[PDB]
Amino acid sequence: DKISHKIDIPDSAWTIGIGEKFKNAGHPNVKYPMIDDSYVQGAPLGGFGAGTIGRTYNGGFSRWHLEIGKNKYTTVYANQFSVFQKVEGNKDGVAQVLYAGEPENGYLSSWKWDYPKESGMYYALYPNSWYTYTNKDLPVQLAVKQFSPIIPYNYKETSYPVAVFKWTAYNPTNKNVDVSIMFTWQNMIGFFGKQVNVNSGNFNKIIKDKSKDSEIVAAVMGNISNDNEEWNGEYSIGVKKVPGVDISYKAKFVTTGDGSDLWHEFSKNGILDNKDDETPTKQDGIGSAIAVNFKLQPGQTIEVPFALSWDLPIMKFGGGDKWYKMYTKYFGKNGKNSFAILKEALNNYQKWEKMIDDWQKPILSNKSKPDWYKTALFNELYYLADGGTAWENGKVGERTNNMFGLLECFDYNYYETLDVRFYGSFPLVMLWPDIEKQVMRQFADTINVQDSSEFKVGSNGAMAVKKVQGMIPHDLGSSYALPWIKINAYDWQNPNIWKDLNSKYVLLVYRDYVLTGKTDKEFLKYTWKSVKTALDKLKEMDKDNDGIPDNEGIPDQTYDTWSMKGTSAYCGSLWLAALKAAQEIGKVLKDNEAYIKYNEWYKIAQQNFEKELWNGEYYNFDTESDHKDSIMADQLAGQWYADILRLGDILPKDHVQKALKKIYEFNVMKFENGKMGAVNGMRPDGIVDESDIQAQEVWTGVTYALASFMKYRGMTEEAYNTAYGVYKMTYDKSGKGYWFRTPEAWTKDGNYRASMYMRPLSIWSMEV
Ligand SMILES: O=S1(=O)O[C@@H]2[C@H](CO)[C@@H](O)[C@H](O)[C@@H](O)[C@@H]2O1
Ligand SMILES: [Ca+2]
Repeated sequence: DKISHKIDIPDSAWTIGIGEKFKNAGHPNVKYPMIDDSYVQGAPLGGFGAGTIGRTYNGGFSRWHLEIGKNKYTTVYANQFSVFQKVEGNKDGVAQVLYAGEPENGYLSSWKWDYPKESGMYYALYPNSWYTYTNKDLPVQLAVKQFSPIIPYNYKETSYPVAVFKWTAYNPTNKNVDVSIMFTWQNMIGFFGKQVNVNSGNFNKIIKDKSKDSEIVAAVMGNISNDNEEWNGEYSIGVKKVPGVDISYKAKFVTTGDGSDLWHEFSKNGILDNKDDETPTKQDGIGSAIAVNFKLQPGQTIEVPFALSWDLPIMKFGGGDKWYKMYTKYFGKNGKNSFAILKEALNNYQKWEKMIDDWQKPILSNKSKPDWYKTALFNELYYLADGGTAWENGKVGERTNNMFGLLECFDYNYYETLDVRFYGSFPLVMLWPDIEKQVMRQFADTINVQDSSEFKVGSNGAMAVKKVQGMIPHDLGSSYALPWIKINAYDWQNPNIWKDLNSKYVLLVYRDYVLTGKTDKEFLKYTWKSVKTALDKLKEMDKDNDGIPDNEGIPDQTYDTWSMKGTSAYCGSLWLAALKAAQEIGKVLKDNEAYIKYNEWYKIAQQNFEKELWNGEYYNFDTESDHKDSIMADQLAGQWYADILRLGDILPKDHVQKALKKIYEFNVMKFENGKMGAVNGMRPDGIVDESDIQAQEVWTGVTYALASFMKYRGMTEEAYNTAYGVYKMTYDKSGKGYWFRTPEAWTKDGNYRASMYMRPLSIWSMEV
C-alpha cells in the first residue's frame, strides 16, 4: 500500500477490508419480523432531508433511503466505479469493476466483477469515507475520498442531495501507465413511487460546461414527463477536467442487458464512444457513463473529482401528503436541477472539505481522547442523515419555518419519538440548534391538541383516546401516514398515560436554552405555556399525594414492557429535574406564581423521592414492583440532565456517586466482564434482572448517556470503559457487525433489537 501516503485518512477512521467476510454477525433477537440488512454497510451519502444512499464497504450502492422514511436494501449493480490500466509496452490492458461481488439479477455479465480480497481497504469518519485499491494486477494505486457537505451550523449545503468522489492516482512503478476511471449510474427514475411503466420515458442527456478553468462533463438521467410526483426528477453524474486528463462518456447503455455496449469500449483502451443519444426507453433500464483517461509517469500523482446528484424534489408520505424537500429552497422545485447541484459540488468541493476538517479538528486534535471514542463519536452521526430524515420546504400546492423530523428507526417508523429524542437529540442541539428548536416548537404546538377518536392499543387490545389535551405526544407521526399532521402514530401502547414524556419535554426545552448559551428568551417564551401545562397535567397522576406522579404497573414510559409501579427512580428523578428546570424558567421569565408553585412541588417531591428510594447504596428501581430492588442503569436520569442543564444537585452528591459506582460495578462489570455496555437491570445479588426482556438488554443510547453522566461526575475511567463496550460491539472485529446501523439494544449473546436507531446519538452528550 503506497497510496495512503498520498491522501489524508485520520487514524480514528473505522476500517475494514474491501471484500472482507465478517464472521461474528448479530441478528435480531425478537420472534417478530425485523430488519436485518447484514453487515455489508457503509457511511451514507446525502444531506439532511435529501434522501440518502448507503454505499457499502464492498463498493456497491445498496442501502437506499431515497424514498423518505423507507429503507430498501438492494444493490443497483450498474452503479459503480471501474478502472482500466495498461502498462506502456504491453499489448492489452485490464479493466475491473471496483465491487467485491457480482450481480444477482443476470445482467451486466460482460463487466469484470469480483474485485479480489486483500486488495484494498474501506475507511470511514463520517461524513467522509475512503477506499484504497492496492492490487497486485493494478500497477497504479488509487484511492477515493467520498463525502457530502454535512456541516454544523450550516443549514444550506447540509441539505444537498449530492456526493463528491475525489480520486487520487499514484504510479509507484518505473513504467508509464495508462489509467482510466469510469463512473456508471443507472437512470433510476421509477425505482420507487411509480405504479406502472417503471422505466418508460426515461432518457439521458450529456451536458458539456466549458467555463474558463472549469470544464465539466455530466450525464443527466431524467424522464420526458413534467409530472410533479415523488417519482420524477433527475439523477446526474459527472467529472471536472483537470490538467493531464481527458474525459469520455457514453450517454446510454442498457442496464437490463449484458452491459457489453459499454464494457467492450472501456475494456479495450479505457475510452468511451462519446455517443449522445436522448432516445427515451420503454421497458429497458438505461444508464450513463462518465470516464477519465490519463497517462501517469513513474512517481506521478493526479487528483480528479467526480460527483453525483439527485434532484427528487417531492417526498410523499403514505397518508397522501406531498412536500418539497429542503434543498429545493436553494435549487428550485421543478425537478430539472440536477446539473446545477452537481456543478456546485464540482466547483466548491475543496471548500467543503475544509469546512468539514474545521469542524472535526477540535476533537481530532485532542490527544487526551482515545481514537476509538473519536471513531464512535463521528460515525454515530450517520444516523442524522440516514434516519429517514424529513425537512420540508412547503406542501405541494401550498411559511417562515421548515418542519423537521428524524425517525426513531425504520422498524418503529415514528418521527421524533420524544422519549427517545431525550437521548438522541444531542447532536442536533449541539451542532444544528436551529433545527432542534424548530422540532421543540413543533412539540409545543401539540400540547393542547385533543383527538377523542379511539384507537386499539396493540399490546392488549384495549381502546384508548388518540391524543389527550395537556399530554405531550409520543411522536409526530409516521412516514406511512402523515408526519407533522397526525401525531401519535405509535399504537402498540397508550402514550397519553406515559409518565416520562411530559417531564422529558420540559427538560428538552430547558436543555435547548442552556446549550445554546442561555440567551434565547424568545424560545422560552414560545414554549412556556406548554411547559406549565405539561407539568400541571403530570401532577394529576400523583394518586397517593407524595408529590410525584405514580407509575401504574402497566406500560407507562420508554421501557414500555418493563413495569414500574409507585414512585420509580427513573420517572421520579425526571420529574424532580423538570420541576427544577421550570422553576428556573419561571425566574427567567419573571413568572412568580409558577416559580413559587414548582418550588413547593419540588421540595415535597425531593424529600419523598429520597425517603422512598434511597437504600444506602443506590436508588431502588421503584416502590411497589416485585423487582423494586433492581439496580437500574438509568435510575438517575433526572440528575444526569440536571448536570447538563446546570441545575445543581437534585439528589445528594454522595448518593449519586454511590449509585454510579454501583451501576458500574454491577450493570457494567458483572455483565460479560464490562465488554458490552450497561445491562438495564441487575438484581443486588449480581444476576441480571429477568422480570422483563428490557431489563436483560443493554440500550446503546442509555449506556452512552450513563457514560457522559459518569464523566461529568469525575468517574473518567468508568465512563470510557462503559462506553467502550458499545463501541466494541458496534465497530470492532470482536463485536457483532453493527456499523452504520447501531441498534437500540442487544442481549448478552450480542444479538440485537431495532437496528438503525436514534437513541445512540446520545454519545454526543459526552462532548457537553
Ligand atoms: O413499542 S416499541 O417496540 O418500543 C420501542 C422503544 C423501546 O425499545 C420505545 O422506547 C419507543 O417509545 C417505541 O416507540 C418503540 O416501539
Ligand atoms: Ca405519587
